[PDB]
Amino acid sequence: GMSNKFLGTWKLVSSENFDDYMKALGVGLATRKLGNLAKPTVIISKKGDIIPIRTESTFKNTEISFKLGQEFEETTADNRKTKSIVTLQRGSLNQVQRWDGKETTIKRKLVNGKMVAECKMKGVVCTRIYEKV
Ligand SMILES: CCCCCC/C=C\CCCCCCCCCC(=O)O
Repeated sequence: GMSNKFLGTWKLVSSENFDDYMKALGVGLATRKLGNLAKPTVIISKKGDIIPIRTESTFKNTEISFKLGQEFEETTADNRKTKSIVTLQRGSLNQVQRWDGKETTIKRKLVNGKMVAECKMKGVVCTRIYEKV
């Protein structure tokens, strides 16, 4: 299952290409400006076979909880209503969100103790790096 090394509180320390990623999602200008200024905290925990992931920022908070491989309803930070699935692939926690015939993937993996999130939407790739705190 998911490595226990994922468990904990993570703080964003770097974000590359988030603006174009948000544009690809259809996020408006004012929202993107605040999104680009946000430095969220991401909290990953485990309750039995349920995995909650909570995101906290001054602008927006989100929370999802899921079992691996089981589709669930998700409300995203930009208020998309998606059907989502999280899978585990070579130690990577891979989230796919589907809505209105579109899809985006968020892949989270551990790299030298940091958590690296890769966000992909229509060929646009955003990389966000988190430190454990
Ligand atoms: C996660 C960002 C929370 C608040 C800032 C975002 C503002 C508007 C929503 C547009 C971004 C929606 C996609 C967020 C993907 C975050 C992936 C991650 O770093 O965990």
